[PDB]
Amino acid sequence: WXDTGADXDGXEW
Ligand SMILES: *C(=O)CCCCCCCCC
Repeated sequence: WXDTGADXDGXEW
């Protein structure tokens, strides 16, 4: 889960 980002609005999740 969340290979992008790991944040609701940060690094396109
Ligand atoms: C997020 O949806 C998945 C995070 C876990 C990925 C594990 C990959 C390796 C399995 C052997």
